[PDB]
Amino acid sequence: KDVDECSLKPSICGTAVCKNIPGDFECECPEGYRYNLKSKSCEDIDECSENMCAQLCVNYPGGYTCYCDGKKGFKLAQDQKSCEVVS
Ligand SMILES: [Ca+2]
Ligand SMILES: [Ca+2]
Repeated sequence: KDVDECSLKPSICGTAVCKNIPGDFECECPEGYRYNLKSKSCEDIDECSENMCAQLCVNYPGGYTCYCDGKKGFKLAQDQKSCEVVS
């Protein structure tokens, strides 16, 4: 390893069973679920909190989703990551 694994961010995976890297990580938590040592509980991750979605990030338990219909006010393409407008 290198440095800062499950303590790189305010709350990664409560250093439970996570495999962190210079700029990423893994965990025993479902999917890429995030864990907390404060609560010592397992909870879905914030895949969008990082930098994956566009304007809107409906991050569901496990697999996030990136729509938009916000500032511009449109819709979410068929990619489920990028957003596009529609009339
Ligand atoms: Ca690291
Ligand atoms: Ca999630």
